[PDB]
Parts: sequence; C-alpha cells; structure tokens
Amino acid sequence: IPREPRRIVIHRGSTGLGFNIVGGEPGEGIFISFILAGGPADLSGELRKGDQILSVNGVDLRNASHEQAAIALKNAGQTVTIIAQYKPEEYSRFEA
Repeated sequence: IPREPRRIVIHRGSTGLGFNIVGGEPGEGIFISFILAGGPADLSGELRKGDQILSVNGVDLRNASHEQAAIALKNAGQTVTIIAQYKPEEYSRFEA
C-alpha cells in the first residue's frame, strides 16, 4: 500500500459510495472507517480503512470537520475524485 497520496475515482451506486468516514473538529482529519464489501469503493480495489481523505473533487478536506466532509461527499455528485493517503496511525485515534 503506497504511503504517497493516491488519486481514486469512485462512481456512486445504489449503496452510495460504499464507505464511511470518521472525523472530529477541524484539524483532526477525515478518515475512512469502513468499506462495504461489494460496494463501489471495494470494487475499485484502491481505498483502505485508515486512509485519510485529503480532498474530494478538489475540495481540500485536510482540516475539515466531520460535518464539513460529510456534506462535501454528499454533494460531490455521482462520480467522485478522492485524494487519499494511508495514515492508520492517525486513524486509530478514532477507532475504539
């Protein structure tokens, strides 16, 4: 799994984008907390639990609140460019 930022294109399906995000207040980061088996994110093979979402369709989400990121993803349309960077060490702060 590359640690460099990676460009991923997901096409929304009946189950949505096929992943969940976790975040907090601005600056805590936005991370993929779950990927649905057989959903669009899984079929791409490119996203991982523990990825930080750096941007969505050119919207910088590095310092976004959970709410800001959730609305960005909801309004990103039916094709979504995600810039992701694998950061399981930071993600784990959010996982019980």
